[PDB]
Amino acid sequence: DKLKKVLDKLRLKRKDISEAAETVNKVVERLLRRMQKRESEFKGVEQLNTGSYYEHVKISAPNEFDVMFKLEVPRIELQEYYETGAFYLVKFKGNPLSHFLEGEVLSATKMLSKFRKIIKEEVKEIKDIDVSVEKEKPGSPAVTLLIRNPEEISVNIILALESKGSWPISTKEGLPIQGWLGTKVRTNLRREPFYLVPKNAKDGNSFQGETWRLSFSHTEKYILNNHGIEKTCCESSGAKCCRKECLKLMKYLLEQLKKEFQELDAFCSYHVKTAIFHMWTQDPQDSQWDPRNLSSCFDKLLAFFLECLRTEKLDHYFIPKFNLFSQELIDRKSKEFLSKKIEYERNNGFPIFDKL
Amino acid sequence: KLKKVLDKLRLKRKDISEAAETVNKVVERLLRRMQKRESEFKGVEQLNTGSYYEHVKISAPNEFDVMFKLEVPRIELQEYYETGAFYLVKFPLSHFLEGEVLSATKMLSKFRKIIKEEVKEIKDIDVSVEKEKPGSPAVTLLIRNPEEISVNIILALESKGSWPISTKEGLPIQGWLGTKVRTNLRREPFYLVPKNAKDGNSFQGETWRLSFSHTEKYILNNHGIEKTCCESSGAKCCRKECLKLMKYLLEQLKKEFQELDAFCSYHVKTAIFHMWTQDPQDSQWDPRNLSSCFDKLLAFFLECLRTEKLDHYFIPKFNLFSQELIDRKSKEFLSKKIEYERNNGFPIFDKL
DNA sequence: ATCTGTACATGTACAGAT
DNA sequence: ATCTGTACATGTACAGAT
DNA sequence: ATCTGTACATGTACAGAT
DNA sequence: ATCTGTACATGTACAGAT
Ligand SMILES: Nc1nc2c(ncn2[C@@H]2O[C@H](COP(=O)(O)OP(=O)(O)OP(=O)(O)O)[C@@H](O)[C@H]2O)c(=O)[nH]1
Ligand SMILES: Nc1nc2c(ncn2[C@@H]2O[C@H](COP(=O)(O)OP(=O)(O)OP(=O)(O)O)[C@@H](O)[C@H]2O)c(=O)[nH]1
Ligand SMILES: Nc1nc2c(ncn2[C@@H]2O[C@H](COP(=O)(O)OP(=O)(O)OP(=O)(O)O)[C@@H](O)[C@H]2O)c(=O)[nH]1
Ligand SMILES: Nc1nc2c(ncn2[C@@H]2O[C@H](COP(=O)(O)OP(=O)(O)OP(=O)(O)O)[C@@H](O)[C@H]2O)c(=O)[nH]1
Ligand SMILES: [Mg+2]
Ligand SMILES: [Mg+2]
Ligand SMILES: [Zn+2]
Ligand SMILES: [Zn+2]
Repeated sequence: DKLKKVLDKLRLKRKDISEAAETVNKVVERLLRRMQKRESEFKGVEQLNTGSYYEHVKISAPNEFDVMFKLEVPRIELQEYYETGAFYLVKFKGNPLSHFLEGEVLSATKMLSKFRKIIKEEVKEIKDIDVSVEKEKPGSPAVTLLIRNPEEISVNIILALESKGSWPISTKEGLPIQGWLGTKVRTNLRREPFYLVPKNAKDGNSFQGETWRLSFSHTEKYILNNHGIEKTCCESSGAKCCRKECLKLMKYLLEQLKKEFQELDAFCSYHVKTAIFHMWTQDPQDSQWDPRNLSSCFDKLLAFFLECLRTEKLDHYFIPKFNLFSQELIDRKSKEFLSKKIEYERNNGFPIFDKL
Repeated sequence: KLKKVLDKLRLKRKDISEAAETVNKVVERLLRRMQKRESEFKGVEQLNTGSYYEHVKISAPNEFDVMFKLEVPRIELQEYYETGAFYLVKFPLSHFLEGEVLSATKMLSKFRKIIKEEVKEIKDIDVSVEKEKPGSPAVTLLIRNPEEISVNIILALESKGSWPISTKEGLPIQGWLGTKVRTNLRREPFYLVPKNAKDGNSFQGETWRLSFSHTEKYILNNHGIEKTCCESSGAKCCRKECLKLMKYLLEQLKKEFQELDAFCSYHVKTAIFHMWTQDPQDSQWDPRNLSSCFDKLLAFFLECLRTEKLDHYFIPKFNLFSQELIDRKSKEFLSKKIEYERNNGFPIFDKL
């Protein structure tokens, strides 16, 4: 109860899912077409639907869709950027990517800028949908579309490189799903390709325009939809669990707080997604996520997340040495501020869940 | 106890390597011949199946099952007399047709002639082609490493369509392995093998039988309700050991008594599939409860015998214990001999 | 004449709707 | 509890290309 | 189209620990 | 007696090269 009513509020409506997906699929399909037309450099790119809507943890409204446009790049050499584990330079062995080359090195911002120019041109030609292109955001690997379905919808077209080689060594000790999803699943997932998206920092740091960042959105999608230690978890002949509902409630808490308070700008939903992947590793049994224990299940996730904030440690699930909560990324000011806001909501009935 | 019997049944690492190097030598050479030649089975691929590749072979690595699978599009199927598993096939292979009917006997016999020719050319291994068992879908090789090793080479057609409607209700794993696993498995191809021998009551020679050896192998190696069952970071179960004990009990009874000729290890494999479905939780197969697990398997197999009903796990209407397949007499004999061993501490488990 | 990238045809898990 | 729209994986048809 | 290279599942074999 | 850790061995998926 009580948290069940919040989830009722957060539950997406099928009427809205239809209207939104109808428009979104028309726009995405046309953009994917134009990428294959001509001697375009992005010929061959394939679509991958990712993120919370395709993991079924989108909340409130179907107003934001992530879609990777992924391009296989056969012979590629990687160079780690300053032992960060997550950031790389790409290098190469006629070739469509040549215009973005900078002496062996693939420029991310050069690729993205031409990707984006092509997108904007195609968008000019959509005459039956109110759709434009958001101004570029620092740090975004995406070209974001703003659709007015009347209702506002964002579509993030994420540009990605696809390598089918084995994953970079910095992930060797990531994905610690052995006690939970098991060794066969882990091995099979690491047989899948890995992905590189533009870092696009705009900070002024050296190599800024040529650094890429690993993405595991496809793996995360598989894990969200195959999340139980039992194969029948949340299936029609198995037992429902509350894992996704805890992720929804945590996402909602952060979203509500983030739109009230500018102090929380450095925080994003990927921080809560990473924290709950750790909780799912720490508590692997499906019975540690009984729907009847939704309150304490949510409560123990808060407690884990507060400890991550207090101790300033939230390791990337796929790249253990990459701390999303380091000082270099988020001030202790920000963290103590969110720690107190969460602490407050937790001990006063979650008044922010009733906001708006 | 049963632990001690399981130590006996366990294969030796040295034996596995000595047997497999020889077997792989012959098999690659045979698979090469169907391939690098202008043969009508150009295309076949190797599919290793059965107990050795499922890690439930017992006593010795002395029998190997290999599918040579050949893809065929269109391949319209017609069911044989509502039996479920038996079909005629319709429409390189035109040499084996009759009246738009693909004759299993005619394709097997050329398949067999090919293998015999290639076997005559192997001069580095003592290997011969066993006399054909009429019906049987296999061409069987006998190898004397020095040890005797059978290699059954099973001709199969591979089809990519929806599985035939007689399986629609089979593979009832939804509460054990789940719906996603079942749907994924039924997205795999299905196989037909040239199993014949209906004495001489005709249609005999053009019949094929459905094979699910590929699905069974996936199940054997992905058998828990938890994904970690028998993995290095999960808990061991005793499901496979129970299958081994049951196989050995029938193996030992069949050596003794010719009354049990109609019985085969597949009857045991089918029965334990049903019991794994009845008892899906991994905790119902705890290693510490090996005995009661073996016993409840015994009691289910006896119930199958008593009721004369052991449905094909993939084809529910096909009763492997029908009066037409196994005489009522044979099933009461097997009942009495199993009840005997059970009630006396399994003496046959001691004898050599 | 034959070949094939594109898209339709089929089936079902997920989860919202009634 | 059943009915149902979307997403998605795989099998296959054929208009347009060679 | 074929075949090697790699990674890790699944097994057995045995000493040291429990 | 059983459990545990390391070593030893085959099977099998698939990327990448030719
Ligand atoms: N490695 C890495 N991945 C990120 C990061 N931020 C976002 N992602 C990925 O981006 C995808 C979508 O990002 P978001 O739109 O912000 O959040 P979401 O998962 O779609 O959830 P919603 O906010 O409800 O849309 C996820 O599938 C993540 O895998 C990051 O900082 N590092
Ligand atoms: N598939 C996929 N989508 C991503 C990934 N990273 C980001 N996105 C999407 O792109 C949008 C902006 O990208 P970010 O890099 O996360 O934005 P940012 O500038 O770093 O700022 P914050 O999200 O607050 O950390 C997000 O809302 C996601 O929807 C990724 O790694 N994979
Ligand atoms: N559908 C079906 N499959 C069969 C039948 N008999 C044998 N098989 C299949 O053939 C494979 C090998 O058969 P066998 O060598 O007789 O037995 P096994 O499973 O390998 O076990 P062992 O007796 O120890 O060698 C099995 O995995 C079965 O899938 C049958 O009568 N019907
Ligand atoms: N992989 C695989 N091997 C099979 C299959 N069917 C038969 N075999 C092999 O062929 C051998 C003999 O075939 P059986 O199914 O026993 O048929 P049979 O030899 O005509 O004699 P019966 O058992 O009396 O019907 C088995 O021991 C298996 O090794 C199958 O469907 N898949
Ligand atoms: Mg989303
Ligand atoms: Mg066998
Ligand atoms: Zn669940
Ligand atoms: Zn197990």
